[PDB]
Amino acid sequence: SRKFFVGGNWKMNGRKQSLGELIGTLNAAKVPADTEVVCAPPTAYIDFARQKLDPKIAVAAQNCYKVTNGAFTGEISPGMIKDCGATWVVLGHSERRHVFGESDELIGQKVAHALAEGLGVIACIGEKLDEREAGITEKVVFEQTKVIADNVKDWSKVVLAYEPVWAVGTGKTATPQQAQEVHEKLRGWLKSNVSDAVAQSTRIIYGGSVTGATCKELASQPDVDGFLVGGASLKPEFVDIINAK
Amino acid sequence: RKFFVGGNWKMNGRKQSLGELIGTLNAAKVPADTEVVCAPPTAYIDFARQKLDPKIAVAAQNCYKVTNGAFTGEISPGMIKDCGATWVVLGHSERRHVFGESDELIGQKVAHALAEGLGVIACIGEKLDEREAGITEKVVFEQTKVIADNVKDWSKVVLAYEPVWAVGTGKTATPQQAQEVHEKLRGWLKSNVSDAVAQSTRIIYGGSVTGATCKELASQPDVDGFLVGGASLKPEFVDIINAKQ
Ligand SMILES: [Br-]
Ligand SMILES: [K+]
Ligand SMILES: [K+]
Ligand code: NA
Repeated sequence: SRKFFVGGNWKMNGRKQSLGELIGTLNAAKVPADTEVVCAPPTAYIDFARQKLDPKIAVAAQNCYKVTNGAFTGEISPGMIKDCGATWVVLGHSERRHVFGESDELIGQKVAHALAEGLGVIACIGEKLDEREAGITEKVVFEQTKVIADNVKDWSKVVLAYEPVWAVGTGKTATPQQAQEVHEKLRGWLKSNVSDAVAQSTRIIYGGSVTGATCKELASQPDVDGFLVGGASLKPEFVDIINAK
Repeated sequence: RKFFVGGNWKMNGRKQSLGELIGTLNAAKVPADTEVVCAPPTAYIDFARQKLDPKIAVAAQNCYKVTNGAFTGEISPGMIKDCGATWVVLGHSERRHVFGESDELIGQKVAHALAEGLGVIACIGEKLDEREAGITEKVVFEQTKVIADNVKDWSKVVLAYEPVWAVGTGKTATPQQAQEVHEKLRGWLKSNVSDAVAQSTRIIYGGSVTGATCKELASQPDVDGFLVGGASLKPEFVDIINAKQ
Protein backbone atom coordinates (compact mmCIF):
# COMPACT_ATOMS: atom_id res chain seq x y z
CA SER A 1 0.00 0.00 0.00
CA ARG A 2 3.02 2.26 0.55
CA LYS A 3 3.55 4.49 -2.48
CA PHE A 4 7.11 4.42 -3.80
CA PHE A 5 8.85 7.67 -2.80
CA VAL A 6 11.89 9.21 -4.53
CA GLY A 7 13.53 12.37 -3.23
CA GLY A 8 16.20 14.37 -5.03
CA ASN A 9 18.52 16.25 -2.69
CA TRP A 10 20.43 18.66 -4.91
CA LYS A 11 22.29 19.95 -1.83
CA MET A 12 24.43 23.06 -2.47
CA ASN A 13 24.75 22.56 -6.23
CA GLY A 14 23.74 24.27 -9.45
CA ARG A 15 22.57 27.60 -10.79
CA LYS A 16 19.39 28.65 -12.60
CA GLN A 17 20.81 27.47 -15.92
CA SER A 18 22.08 24.01 -14.92
CA LEU A 19 19.16 23.35 -12.58
CA GLY A 20 16.82 24.43 -15.36
CA GLU A 21 18.36 21.65 -17.45
CA LEU A 22 17.69 19.08 -14.71
CA ILE A 23 14.11 20.30 -14.44
CA GLY A 24 13.69 20.22 -18.21
CA THR A 25 14.84 16.59 -18.14
CA LEU A 26 12.40 15.66 -15.36
CA ASN A 27 9.44 17.37 -17.01
CA ALA A 28 10.17 15.66 -20.32
CA ALA A 29 10.55 12.30 -18.57
CA LYS A 30 6.82 12.20 -17.72
CA VAL A 31 7.24 10.42 -14.38
CA PRO A 32 5.01 7.41 -13.57
CA ALA A 33 1.98 8.13 -11.39
CA ASP A 34 2.77 5.46 -8.79
CA THR A 35 5.92 7.07 -7.46
CA GLU A 36 5.94 10.28 -5.46
CA VAL A 37 8.74 12.50 -6.76
CA VAL A 38 10.25 15.33 -4.71
CA CYS A 39 13.11 17.70 -5.57
CA ALA A 40 14.98 19.65 -2.89
CA PRO A 41 16.82 22.58 -4.49
CA PRO A 42 19.22 25.01 -2.82
CA THR A 43 17.22 27.39 -0.64
CA ALA A 44 17.74 30.32 -2.99
CA TYR A 45 16.08 28.31 -5.78
CA ILE A 46 12.98 26.95 -4.03
CA ASP A 47 10.71 29.46 -5.76
CA PHE A 48 12.53 29.04 -9.08
CA ALA A 49 12.31 25.25 -9.05
CA ARG A 50 8.59 25.30 -8.23
CA GLN A 51 7.91 27.61 -11.18
CA LYS A 52 9.76 25.48 -13.75
CA LEU A 53 8.98 22.00 -12.43
CA ASP A 54 5.97 20.01 -13.66
CA PRO A 55 3.16 20.25 -11.09
CA LYS A 56 3.15 16.53 -10.55
CA ILE A 57 6.53 16.87 -8.94
CA ALA A 58 6.79 18.33 -5.48
CA VAL A 59 9.46 20.71 -4.21
CA ALA A 60 11.15 20.42 -0.81
CA ALA A 61 13.24 22.75 1.31
CA GLN A 62 16.61 21.38 2.40
CA ASN A 63 16.24 22.77 5.93
CA CYS A 64 14.21 25.23 8.01
CA TYR A 65 14.03 26.72 11.50
CA LYS A 66 11.51 26.20 14.31
CA VAL A 67 9.44 29.40 14.36
CA THR A 68 7.31 31.18 11.78
CA ASN A 69 9.19 34.50 11.98
CA GLY A 70 12.00 35.86 14.14
CA ALA A 71 15.43 37.38 14.65
CA PHE A 72 17.36 34.55 13.01
CA THR A 73 19.53 35.93 10.22
CA GLY A 74 20.23 33.28 7.58
CA GLU A 75 17.25 31.03 8.39
CA ILE A 76 13.89 30.39 6.73
CA SER A 77 10.60 29.12 8.17
CA PRO A 78 8.00 26.55 7.07
CA GLY A 79 5.71 29.50 6.33
CA MET A 80 8.13 30.87 3.76
CA ILE A 81 8.58 27.41 2.30
CA LYS A 82 4.84 26.94 1.70
CA ASP A 83 4.67 30.54 0.47
CA CYS A 84 7.11 29.53 -2.27
CA GLY A 85 4.87 26.64 -3.31
CA ALA A 86 6.95 23.89 -1.71
CA THR A 87 5.26 21.15 0.32
CA TRP A 88 8.16 19.28 1.97
CA VAL A 89 11.15 19.99 4.18
CA VAL A 90 14.21 17.81 4.77
CA LEU A 91 15.22 17.77 8.44
CA GLY A 92 18.02 16.04 10.32
CA HIS A 93 20.19 15.43 7.26
CA SER A 94 23.63 14.15 8.32
CA GLU A 95 25.26 17.31 7.00
CA ARG A 96 23.09 19.48 9.26
CA ARG A 97 23.80 17.19 12.21
CA HIS A 98 27.50 16.50 11.76
CA VAL A 99 28.87 19.57 9.96
CA PHE A 100 26.63 22.31 11.37
CA GLY A 101 25.99 20.66 14.72
CA GLU A 102 22.19 20.52 14.86
CA SER A 103 21.16 18.60 17.99
CA ASP A 104 18.43 15.97 18.16
CA GLU A 105 16.41 18.33 20.35
CA LEU A 106 16.54 21.12 17.78
CA ILE A 107 15.62 18.70 15.01
CA GLY A 108 12.63 17.54 17.04
CA GLN A 109 11.51 21.13 17.50
CA LYS A 110 11.84 21.77 13.76
CA VAL A 111 9.78 18.65 12.99
CA ALA A 112 7.00 19.74 15.36
CA HIS A 113 6.84 23.26 13.92
CA ALA A 114 6.99 22.16 10.28
CA LEU A 115 4.10 19.72 10.74
CA ALA A 116 2.15 22.27 12.76
CA GLU A 117 2.46 24.67 9.82
CA GLY A 118 1.12 22.06 7.42
CA LEU A 119 4.42 21.14 5.80
CA GLY A 120 5.51 17.62 4.87
CA VAL A 121 8.68 16.37 6.57
CA ILE A 122 11.41 14.09 5.25
CA ALA A 123 13.07 13.13 8.54
CA CYS A 124 16.63 11.78 8.31
CA ILE A 125 18.39 9.38 10.66
CA GLY A 126 21.50 7.21 10.47
CA GLU A 127 24.58 5.96 12.31
CA LYS A 128 28.19 7.06 11.91
CA LEU A 129 30.91 4.65 10.76
CA ASP A 130 32.32 4.29 14.28
CA GLU A 131 28.81 3.50 15.54
CA ARG A 132 28.27 0.88 12.84
CA GLU A 133 31.60 -0.78 13.64
CA ALA A 134 30.83 -0.75 17.38
CA GLY A 135 27.65 -2.72 16.66
CA ILE A 136 25.23 -0.06 17.92
CA THR A 137 23.53 0.96 14.67
CA GLU A 138 20.17 -0.06 16.12
CA LYS A 139 20.56 1.89 19.36
CA VAL A 140 21.51 5.06 17.47
CA VAL A 141 18.71 5.14 14.90
CA PHE A 142 16.11 4.07 17.47
CA GLU A 143 17.03 7.08 19.62
CA GLN A 144 17.02 9.45 16.65
CA THR A 145 13.65 8.07 15.60
CA LYS A 146 12.33 8.45 19.15
CA VAL A 147 12.98 12.20 19.17
CA ILE A 148 11.27 12.56 15.78
CA ALA A 149 8.30 10.39 16.76
CA ASP A 150 7.76 12.33 19.98
CA ASN A 151 7.22 15.38 17.76
CA VAL A 152 4.89 13.82 15.19
CA LYS A 153 1.13 14.11 15.71
CA ASP A 154 0.31 12.90 12.19
CA TRP A 155 2.45 10.46 10.22
CA SER A 156 0.56 10.89 6.95
CA LYS A 157 2.84 13.87 6.28
CA VAL A 158 6.08 12.15 7.32
CA VAL A 159 8.62 10.02 5.49
CA LEU A 160 11.55 8.41 7.31
CA ALA A 161 14.94 8.55 5.58
CA TYR A 162 17.58 6.12 6.79
CA GLU A 163 20.92 7.42 5.53
CA PRO A 164 23.95 5.74 7.09
CA VAL A 165 26.51 8.52 7.37
CA TRP A 166 29.33 6.32 6.04
CA ALA A 167 27.32 5.97 2.81
CA VAL A 168 26.54 9.67 2.24
CA GLY A 169 28.75 11.14 -0.49
CA THR A 170 31.31 8.37 -0.01
CA GLY A 171 30.33 6.06 -2.87
CA LYS A 172 29.91 3.25 -0.33
CA THR A 173 26.28 2.25 -0.95
CA ALA A 174 24.66 0.07 1.70
CA THR A 175 24.02 -3.44 0.41
CA PRO A 176 20.36 -4.53 0.05
CA GLN A 177 20.65 -6.70 3.18
CA GLN A 178 22.20 -3.88 5.22
CA ALA A 179 19.38 -1.50 4.28
CA GLN A 180 16.62 -4.11 4.60
CA GLU A 181 17.97 -5.05 8.04
CA VAL A 182 17.62 -1.51 9.40
CA HIS A 183 14.34 -0.72 7.64
CA GLU A 184 12.86 -3.92 9.11
CA LYS A 185 13.88 -2.90 12.63
CA LEU A 186 12.67 0.69 12.24
CA ARG A 187 9.26 -0.49 11.05
CA GLY A 188 9.20 -2.85 14.02
CA TRP A 189 9.99 0.09 16.26
CA LEU A 190 7.07 2.07 14.84
CA LYS A 191 4.72 -0.85 15.44
CA SER A 192 5.86 -1.23 19.04
CA ASN A 193 6.14 2.43 20.05
CA VAL A 194 3.52 4.17 17.89
CA SER A 195 0.99 1.87 16.21
CA ASP A 196 0.56 -0.99 13.75
CA ALA A 197 -1.22 1.41 11.39
CA VAL A 198 1.71 3.85 11.39
CA ALA A 199 4.15 0.98 10.90
CA GLN A 200 2.35 -0.32 7.81
CA SER A 201 1.68 3.02 6.11
CA THR A 202 4.86 5.02 6.80
CA ARG A 203 7.38 5.17 3.97
CA ILE A 204 10.93 4.38 5.06
CA ILE A 205 13.35 5.38 2.31
CA TYR A 206 17.07 4.65 2.01
CA GLY A 207 19.78 7.16 1.12
CA GLY A 208 23.54 7.02 0.78
CA SER A 209 25.28 6.68 -2.57
CA VAL A 210 22.08 5.58 -4.30
CA THR A 211 22.70 5.20 -8.04
CA GLY A 212 20.96 3.96 -11.17
CA ALA A 213 23.04 0.79 -10.83
CA THR A 214 22.05 0.06 -7.21
CA CYS A 215 18.42 1.24 -7.02
CA LYS A 216 16.73 -1.84 -8.54
CA GLU A 217 18.02 -4.32 -5.97
CA LEU A 218 17.50 -1.92 -3.05
CA ALA A 219 13.94 -1.16 -4.16
CA SER A 220 13.01 -4.86 -4.29
CA GLN A 221 13.55 -5.16 -0.53
CA PRO A 222 10.09 -5.28 1.09
CA ASP A 223 10.84 -2.64 3.75
CA VAL A 224 12.64 -0.19 1.46
CA ASP A 225 9.92 2.13 0.19
CA GLY A 226 12.06 4.46 -1.90
CA PHE A 227 15.12 6.69 -1.89
CA LEU A 228 16.66 9.99 -0.89
CA VAL A 229 19.21 10.68 -3.62
CA GLY A 230 22.07 13.18 -3.45
CA GLY A 231 24.80 12.96 -6.08
CA ALA A 232 22.77 11.00 -8.63
CA SER A 233 19.86 13.46 -8.43
CA LEU A 234 22.08 15.91 -10.34
CA LYS A 235 22.47 13.41 -13.20
CA PRO A 236 20.23 11.93 -15.94
CA GLU A 237 20.13 8.59 -14.09
CA PHE A 238 17.84 10.13 -11.47
CA VAL A 239 15.08 9.32 -13.96
CA ASP A 240 16.15 5.67 -13.86
CA ILE A 241 15.96 5.73 -10.05
CA ILE A 242 12.43 7.11 -10.21
CA ASN A 243 11.62 4.14 -12.47
CA ALA A 244 13.30 1.58 -10.21
CA LYS A 245 9.92 -0.09 -9.64
CA ARG B 1 32.80 57.55 2.17
CA LYS B 2 29.33 57.08 0.70
CA PHE B 3 26.66 56.76 3.38
CA PHE B 4 25.53 53.13 3.58
CA VAL B 5 22.21 51.87 4.95
CA GLY B 6 21.52 48.15 5.08
CA GLY B 7 18.18 46.59 5.97
CA ASN B 8 18.38 43.16 7.56
CA TRP B 9 14.91 41.65 7.32
CA LYS B 10 16.17 38.58 9.19
CA MET B 11 13.68 35.68 9.17
CA ASN B 12 10.58 37.78 8.46
CA GLY B 13 7.93 38.26 5.82
CA ARG B 14 6.07 36.55 3.00
CA LYS B 15 5.69 37.54 -0.66
CA GLN B 16 2.63 39.63 0.20
CA SER B 17 4.05 41.64 3.10
CA LEU B 18 7.49 41.96 1.50
CA GLY B 19 5.93 42.93 -1.82
CA GLU B 20 4.12 45.73 0.00
CA LEU B 21 7.31 46.82 1.76
CA ILE B 22 9.18 46.70 -1.54
CA GLY B 23 6.43 48.80 -3.10
CA THR B 24 7.12 51.47 -0.50
CA LEU B 25 10.88 51.35 -1.10
CA ASN B 26 10.52 51.64 -4.88
CA ALA B 27 8.16 54.60 -4.46
CA ALA B 28 10.59 56.25 -2.05
CA LYS B 29 12.99 58.93 -3.27
CA VAL B 30 16.22 57.22 -2.29
CA PRO B 31 18.88 59.93 -1.86
CA ALA B 32 21.74 59.79 -4.36
CA ASP B 33 24.43 60.11 -1.68
CA THR B 34 23.14 57.01 0.13
CA GLU B 35 23.82 53.39 -0.82
CA VAL B 36 20.80 51.28 0.18
CA VAL B 37 20.97 47.49 0.52
CA CYS B 38 18.18 45.07 1.53
CA ALA B 39 18.80 41.59 2.94
CA PRO B 40 15.74 39.33 2.54
CA PRO B 41 15.27 35.78 3.82
CA THR B 42 17.20 33.37 1.60
CA ALA B 43 14.05 31.95 -0.01
CA TYR B 44 13.19 35.47 -1.19
CA ILE B 45 16.52 36.72 -2.59
CA ASP B 46 15.34 36.08 -6.15
CA PHE B 47 11.84 37.41 -5.42
CA ALA B 48 13.21 40.58 -3.81
CA ARG B 49 15.68 41.38 -6.61
CA GLN B 50 12.98 40.89 -9.26
CA LYS B 51 10.64 43.35 -7.53
CA LEU B 52 13.11 45.92 -6.19
CA ASP B 53 14.18 48.89 -8.30
CA PRO B 54 17.86 48.77 -9.37
CA LYS B 55 18.54 51.79 -7.13
CA ILE B 56 18.41 49.34 -4.19
CA ALA B 57 20.88 46.45 -4.01
CA VAL B 58 20.03 43.02 -2.61
CA ALA B 59 22.10 41.03 -0.11
CA ALA B 60 22.08 37.47 1.15
CA GLN B 61 21.92 37.07 4.94
CA ASN B 62 24.61 34.36 4.84
CA CYS B 63 26.49 31.97 2.58
CA TYR B 64 28.97 29.08 2.73
CA LYS B 65 32.66 28.94 1.81
CA VAL B 66 32.71 26.79 -1.36
CA THR B 67 31.10 27.24 -4.78
CA ASN B 68 29.27 23.90 -4.85
CA GLY B 69 29.24 20.93 -2.50
CA ALA B 70 27.53 18.37 -0.30
CA PHE B 71 26.20 20.93 2.17
CA THR B 72 22.45 20.47 2.51
CA GLY B 73 20.74 23.70 3.56
CA GLU B 74 23.52 26.06 2.47
CA ILE B 75 24.02 28.40 -0.50
CA SER B 76 27.15 29.74 -2.22
CA PRO B 77 28.17 33.22 -3.41
CA GLY B 78 27.71 32.02 -6.99
CA MET B 79 24.04 31.31 -6.36
CA ILE B 80 23.72 34.68 -4.66
CA LYS B 81 25.13 36.47 -7.73
CA ASP B 82 23.11 34.21 -10.01
CA CYS B 83 19.96 35.59 -8.39
CA GLY B 84 21.16 39.15 -9.01
CA ALA B 85 22.24 39.93 -5.45
CA THR B 86 25.46 41.90 -5.09
CA TRP B 87 26.12 41.62 -1.35
CA VAL B 88 26.23 39.07 1.44
CA VAL B 89 26.03 39.59 5.20
CA LEU B 90 28.63 37.53 7.03
CA GLY B 91 29.45 37.09 10.70
CA HIS B 92 26.17 38.53 12.00
CA SER B 93 25.81 38.22 15.79
CA GLU B 94 23.02 35.66 15.36
CA ARG B 95 25.19 33.43 13.14
CA ARG B 96 27.99 33.63 15.71
CA HIS B 97 26.01 33.29 18.93
CA VAL B 98 22.94 31.20 18.03
CA PHE B 99 24.40 28.96 15.31
CA GLY B 100 27.97 28.87 16.58
CA GLU B 101 29.81 30.16 13.51
CA SER B 102 33.50 30.60 14.32
CA ASP B 103 35.80 33.41 13.26
CA GLU B 104 37.82 30.91 11.24
CA LEU B 105 34.81 29.83 9.16
CA ILE B 106 33.63 33.43 8.80
CA GLY B 107 37.02 34.44 7.42
CA GLN B 108 36.83 31.65 4.86
CA LYS B 109 33.36 32.80 3.80
CA VAL B 110 34.64 36.34 3.31
CA ALA B 111 37.57 35.13 1.20
CA HIS B 112 35.30 33.16 -1.11
CA ALA B 113 32.51 35.74 -1.36
CA LEU B 114 34.96 38.47 -2.34
CA ALA B 115 36.80 36.32 -4.89
CA GLU B 116 33.42 35.50 -6.42
CA GLY B 117 32.79 39.22 -6.88
CA LEU B 118 30.31 39.92 -4.09
CA GLY B 119 30.43 42.83 -1.71
CA VAL B 120 30.64 41.79 1.93
CA ILE B 121 28.96 43.30 4.95
CA ALA B 122 31.33 41.88 7.56
CA CYS B 123 29.84 41.98 11.06
CA ILE B 124 31.83 42.21 14.28
CA GLY B 125 31.09 42.95 17.93
CA GLU B 126 31.78 41.92 21.51
CA LYS B 127 29.35 40.46 24.03
CA LEU B 128 28.46 41.72 27.49
CA ASP B 129 30.94 39.49 29.34
CA GLU B 130 33.71 40.64 27.00
CA ARG B 131 32.66 44.28 27.45
CA GLU B 132 32.48 44.08 31.24
CA ALA B 133 35.81 42.23 31.26
CA GLY B 134 37.33 45.28 29.58
CA ILE B 135 38.45 43.44 26.44
CA THR B 136 36.30 45.19 23.82
CA GLU B 137 39.36 46.19 21.79
CA LYS B 138 41.04 42.79 22.02
CA VAL B 139 37.87 41.07 20.78
CA VAL B 140 36.84 43.38 17.93
CA PHE B 141 40.43 43.76 16.70
CA GLU B 142 40.81 39.97 16.57
CA GLN B 143 37.53 39.58 14.68
CA THR B 144 38.67 42.35 12.33
CA LYS B 145 42.07 40.68 11.93
CA VAL B 146 40.51 37.39 10.83
CA ILE B 147 38.52 39.30 8.24
CA ALA B 148 41.65 41.20 7.19
CA ASP B 149 43.54 37.92 6.78
CA ASN B 150 41.01 37.10 4.06
CA VAL B 151 40.75 40.46 2.26
CA LYS B 152 43.03 41.61 -0.55
CA ASP B 153 40.77 44.31 -1.97
CA TRP B 154 38.89 46.30 0.68
CA SER B 155 36.89 48.10 -2.01
CA LYS B 156 33.94 45.71 -1.73
CA VAL B 157 34.02 45.48 2.07
CA VAL B 158 31.86 47.23 4.65
CA LEU B 159 32.48 46.75 8.36
CA ALA B 160 29.41 46.56 10.58
CA TYR B 161 29.93 47.00 14.33
CA GLU B 162 27.23 45.29 16.40
CA PRO B 163 27.16 46.29 20.08
CA VAL B 164 25.93 42.83 21.11
CA TRP B 165 26.64 43.83 24.71
CA ALA B 166 23.72 46.28 24.45
CA VAL B 167 21.14 43.75 23.26
CA GLY B 168 18.64 42.99 26.03
CA THR B 169 21.22 43.85 28.69
CA GLY B 170 19.94 47.23 29.87
CA LYS B 171 23.31 48.76 29.07
CA THR B 172 23.30 52.27 27.64
CA ALA B 173 24.80 52.53 24.16
CA THR B 174 25.14 56.20 23.25
CA PRO B 175 26.14 57.81 19.95
CA GLN B 176 29.36 58.83 21.68
CA GLN B 177 30.09 55.20 22.56
CA ALA B 178 29.46 54.16 18.95
CA GLN B 179 31.89 56.82 17.77
CA GLU B 180 34.41 55.60 20.35
CA VAL B 181 34.48 52.10 18.84
CA HIS B 182 34.28 53.17 15.20
CA GLU B 183 37.24 55.51 15.77
CA LYS B 184 39.32 52.64 17.13
CA LEU B 185 38.32 50.35 14.26
CA ARG B 186 39.38 52.91 11.66
CA GLY B 187 42.58 53.37 13.62
CA TRP B 188 43.18 49.63 13.24
CA LEU B 189 42.65 49.73 9.47
CA LYS B 190 45.08 52.65 9.18
CA SER B 191 47.90 50.87 11.00
CA ASN B 192 47.27 47.36 9.67
CA VAL B 193 46.14 47.98 6.10
CA SER B 194 46.70 51.49 4.74
CA ASP B 195 45.72 55.14 5.09
CA ALA B 196 43.61 54.92 1.94
CA VAL B 197 41.65 51.86 3.12
CA ALA B 198 41.00 53.46 6.51
CA GLN B 199 39.69 56.58 4.78
CA SER B 200 37.56 54.78 2.17
CA THR B 201 36.13 51.89 4.22
CA ARG B 202 32.57 52.32 5.48
CA ILE B 203 32.16 51.38 9.12
CA ILE B 204 28.44 51.14 9.88
CA TYR B 205 26.64 50.92 13.21
CA GLY B 206 24.64 47.76 13.85
CA GLY B 207 23.09 48.77 17.16
CA SER B 208 19.63 50.18 17.87
CA VAL B 209 18.67 52.93 15.40
CA THR B 210 15.30 54.57 14.77
CA GLY B 211 13.92 57.51 12.82
CA ALA B 212 14.19 59.68 15.92
CA THR B 213 17.82 58.78 16.69
CA CYS B 214 19.45 57.97 13.34
CA LYS B 215 20.51 61.58 12.64
CA GLU B 216 22.50 62.05 15.86
CA LEU B 217 24.24 58.73 15.22
CA ALA B 218 24.95 59.58 11.58
CA SER B 219 26.57 62.87 12.62
CA GLN B 220 29.37 60.95 14.32
CA PRO B 221 32.44 61.41 12.08
CA ASP B 222 33.44 57.71 11.99
CA VAL B 223 29.90 56.29 11.73
CA ASP B 224 29.25 55.79 8.00
CA GLY B 225 25.77 54.32 8.15
CA PHE B 226 23.69 51.53 9.63
CA LEU B 227 22.73 47.88 9.54
CA VAL B 228 19.07 48.10 10.52
CA GLY B 229 17.09 45.33 12.20
CA GLY B 230 13.35 45.27 12.77
CA ALA B 231 12.75 48.82 11.55
CA SER B 232 13.93 47.64 8.11
CA LEU B 233 10.54 45.94 7.71
CA LYS B 234 8.70 49.26 8.15
CA PRO B 235 8.35 52.59 6.30
CA GLU B 236 10.53 53.97 9.12
CA PHE B 237 13.44 52.44 7.20
CA VAL B 238 13.07 55.31 4.72
CA ASP B 239 13.53 57.83 7.52
CA ILE B 240 16.77 56.07 8.39
CA ILE B 241 17.76 56.14 4.76
CA ASN B 242 17.17 59.86 4.92
CA ALA B 243 19.32 60.32 7.97
CA LYS B 244 21.83 62.54 6.24
CA GLN B 245 19.35 64.62 4.38
BR1 LIG C 1 21.10 12.80 0.27
K1 LIG D 1 10.18 -2.32 -1.59
K1 LIG E 1 29.18 60.35 9.55
NA1 NA F 1 14.97 52.17 -12.63
